[PDB]
Amino acid sequence: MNIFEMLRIDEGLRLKIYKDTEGYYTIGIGHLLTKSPSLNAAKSELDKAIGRNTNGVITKDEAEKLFNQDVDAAVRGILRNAKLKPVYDSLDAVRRAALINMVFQMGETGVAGFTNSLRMAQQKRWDEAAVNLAKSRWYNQTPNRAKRVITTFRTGTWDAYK
Ligand SMILES: [Cl-]
Ligand SMILES: [Cl-]
Ligand SMILES: [Xe]
Repeated sequence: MNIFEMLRIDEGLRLKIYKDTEGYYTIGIGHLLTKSPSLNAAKSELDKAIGRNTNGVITKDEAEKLFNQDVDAAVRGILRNAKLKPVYDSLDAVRRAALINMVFQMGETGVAGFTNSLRMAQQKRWDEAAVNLAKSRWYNQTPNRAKRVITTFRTGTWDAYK
């Protein structure tokens, strides 16, 4: 298992514009296109992202291309974030993937605000962190996903993904 396979599981793959859980126009493997309710806007963002007139439809490769770019951006966001970096660098490989997953989902910003959990994580207080993490809108809005990520963070293994 790895970060790619893990998020491919959490996000799925859709070759046509769709609305995510928040109602936002998305494509491929969780690639957000726009927060705007305009489908045309969304289609405009897609064409821009791909470099062609997609008509709101892309290939599997196209989708995996966007995915890679997105996973890369998520880690670089973490490494550039003053609050995130030190946590990340303190973690083992599996727990680092859990962190990247959250940032992919919620953005740098979103995650940099989990101050309390971030601290417990740095102290290696797995259980407490896990509990603090579940006290969030994130857990209450996508609980099965949140559970998987949290268990990963808590244990350091991929069992939630078997
Ligand atoms: Cl893009
Ligand atoms: Cl979920
Ligand atoms: Xe965290």
